[PDB]
Amino acid sequence: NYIERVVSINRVSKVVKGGRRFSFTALVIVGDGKGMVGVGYGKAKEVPAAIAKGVEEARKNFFRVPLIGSTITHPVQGEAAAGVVMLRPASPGTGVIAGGAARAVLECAGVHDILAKSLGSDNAINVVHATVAALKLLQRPEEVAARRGLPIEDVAPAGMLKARRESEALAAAAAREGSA
RNA sequence: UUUGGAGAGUUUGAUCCUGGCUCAGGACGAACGCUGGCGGCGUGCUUAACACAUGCAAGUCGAACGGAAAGGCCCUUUCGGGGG
Ligand SMILES: [Mg+2]
Ligand SMILES: [Mg+2]
Ligand SMILES: [Mg+2]
Ligand SMILES: [Mg+2]
Ligand SMILES: [Mg+2]
Ligand SMILES: [Mg+2]
Ligand SMILES: [Mg+2]
Ligand SMILES: [Mg+2]
Ligand SMILES: [Mg+2]
Ligand SMILES: [Mg+2]
Ligand SMILES: [Mg+2]
Ligand SMILES: [Mg+2]
Repeated sequence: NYIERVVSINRVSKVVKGGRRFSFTALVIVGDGKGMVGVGYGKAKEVPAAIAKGVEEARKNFFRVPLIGSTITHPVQGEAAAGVVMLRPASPGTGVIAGGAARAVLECAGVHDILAKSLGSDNAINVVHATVAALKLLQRPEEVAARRGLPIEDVAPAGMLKARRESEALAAAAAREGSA
């Protein structure tokens, strides 16, 4: 079950002595909704070939987002190229809130509650590039604890560890129900 | 130890950056065009601190005093009125 979206379509032109040659391009976003995201950007002379190339590139490119239950861990300010994107965790039930491209990418990722805002470089390509850069910048609390070489409870707050406990309990319950 | 951030269009054969302009919401001590059944609730000179007809918007005490113009009572009557 792979989920796909299309953000924009642009008509590129090529000029020669004879006249004008045209081509099609598009960018696609693919995500499984369980923490998987991929960015694909393909070009072709027709929409079917373009979309096929884009989805193939998305299949080729893969990356795992370390989300905790429903929301992100810590605030992030990712800056890529001329695009800037900010992210912040939310209280449960608030819902997804962001611009077009940010909403598409985050939904394909599969989160439910998060804050976002775009401050420049409105174009979708740079927006998604900045968002994926921020996602790269995000880090896992277990990995940071291992790097620090200190006990987990001494680096993680009570709220976060409790939320992790409840998320693990719910995941175990869902797995048991599915197995049954 | 708790509460909460959305964008879109627009310069170029096609791309990006900065940056301008417009739109999606809420509010009025409001006005205008059209239409217009009823009940309940608030509100009604933001300009000329311009000029004003008119009728009202501050009186009360005889248990303070001198007194009885107009009333009541009792003495009188010619019904003009004479005393307390
Ligand atoms: Mg910068
Ligand atoms: Mg713009
Ligand atoms: Mg709030
Ligand atoms: Mg143009
Ligand atoms: Mg043009
Ligand atoms: Mg500037
Ligand atoms: Mg700008
Ligand atoms: Mg009418
Ligand atoms: Mg009634
Ligand atoms: Mg009224
Ligand atoms: Mg007067
Ligand atoms: Mg007085």
